[PDB]
Amino acid sequence: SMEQVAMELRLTELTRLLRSVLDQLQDKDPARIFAQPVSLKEVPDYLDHIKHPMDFATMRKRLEAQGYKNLHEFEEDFDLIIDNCMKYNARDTVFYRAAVRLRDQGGVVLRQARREVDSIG
Ligand code: NA
Repeated sequence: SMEQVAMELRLTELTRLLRSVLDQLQDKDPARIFAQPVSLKEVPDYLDHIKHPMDFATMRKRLEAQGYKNLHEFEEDFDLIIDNCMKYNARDTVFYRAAVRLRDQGGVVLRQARREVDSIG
């Protein structure tokens, strides 16, 4: 049907917008702290602490399968990246501090993405 096609075109254009958001977020992480999964071969106790690991490469895989149906879903995964880091690592560490700074800088990016998603429909 044409109605199904229109919903597909909408999902594709959301995917386009979320790609640009993901690139912008990732630019706020030049050290690439959040680029790849934590390896269970080097924080071997990681999964006893953190139930839902998340990272930018994992988000990019989901995005390329048009796997985010709305901005809220994408935001949830970004918040997992930040929140997991703030739990596992102490307040005095480079990792925790990098998560704080990414959250603050990412706030700006996400704020405008919400207005664009709402405005375009
Ligand atoms: Na902690």
